[PDB]
Amino acid sequence: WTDAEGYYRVNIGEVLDKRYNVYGYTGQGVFSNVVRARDNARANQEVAVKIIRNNELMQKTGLKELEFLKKLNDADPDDKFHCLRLFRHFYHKQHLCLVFEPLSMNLREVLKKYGKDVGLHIKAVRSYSQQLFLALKLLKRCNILHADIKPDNILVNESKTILKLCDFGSASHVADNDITPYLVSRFYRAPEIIIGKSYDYGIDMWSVGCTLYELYTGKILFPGKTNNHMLKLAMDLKGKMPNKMIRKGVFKDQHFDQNLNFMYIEREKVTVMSTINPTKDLLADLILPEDQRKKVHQLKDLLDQILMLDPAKRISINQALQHAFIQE
Ligand SMILES: Nc1ncnc2c1ncn2[C@@H]1O[C@H](COP(=O)(O)OP(=O)(O)O)[C@@H](O)[C@H]1O
Repeated sequence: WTDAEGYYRVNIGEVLDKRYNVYGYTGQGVFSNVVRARDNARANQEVAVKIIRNNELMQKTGLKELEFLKKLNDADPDDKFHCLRLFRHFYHKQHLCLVFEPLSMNLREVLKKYGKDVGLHIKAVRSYSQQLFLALKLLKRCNILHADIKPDNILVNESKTILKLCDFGSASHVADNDITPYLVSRFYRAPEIIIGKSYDYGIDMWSVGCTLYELYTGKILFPGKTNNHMLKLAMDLKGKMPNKMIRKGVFKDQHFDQNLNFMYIEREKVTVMSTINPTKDLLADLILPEDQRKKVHQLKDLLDQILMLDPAKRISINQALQHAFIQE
């Protein structure tokens, strides 16, 4: 019934918890099997069942995902802060099963349907940003850090008008804040994580900014191969990291020398850079009608405030929701 890795495999037509009739597959995994089911106890209504991987460490993250989703759902009774709705939970053949609201597809899937480097319409990006900032508001209202905000973890409804922040498997409490430079998916990873500086809700704000650029351009903002390449790409837009920020970090020596100069790795190869000049043109890469062009400039102004290297100088959730791009 259970694989060596810890996967359940699943059978089409199988009834889970004597009510959930599995008909669809969606995708398995990675780290859990998400199946499409019909709840026979609730007039054959559509539901998504996340079957958590077995082993030891995966079940620990599953219960952690269960408690965090329960906290966010209770804090938002009217469902206005765009977070995934957990219906209930059950156990099936050793695996923990999470019953979720039915959603059409993730933002990575919609982007592929839009085309190669096409991106979503500015009106859709505007609506999506507001909902993403509302998700950050609830995340900050509670003491939770998503720590994996990317198009793959943002699900959309059938009409694609409403989005939901999903996958709380890598989520953590603010008081915990573990010293690790591999926190958050590499491309959406904040500079304070890499340097080893104290991090908070700002990492989720940075990730949102990375997604917003990708939502409009259809391209990854910083497609860095390593943690050192991620810093170089981040500095190619904002210039060299401030001296006060580098000193606060833990992994300073891995990227910066004693003279506070960046060491770019390109067979090892190390090139020392004294001052990094802002070469990346955010406006040129983002861009035709004047009503749409004005909205693009507003997105550019919002992105410059989100992409601030120092998290203390980063735009707040309230100011991002009140921004000219959202308010029109
Ligand atoms: N509530 C849902 N409704 C419909 N599909 C979902 C839902 N939740 C997740 N999925 C699908 O399953 C995919 C992976 O789910 P996820 O939470 O990331 O599992 P894991 O953390 O093991 O990778 C999502 O990208 C989405 O396609």
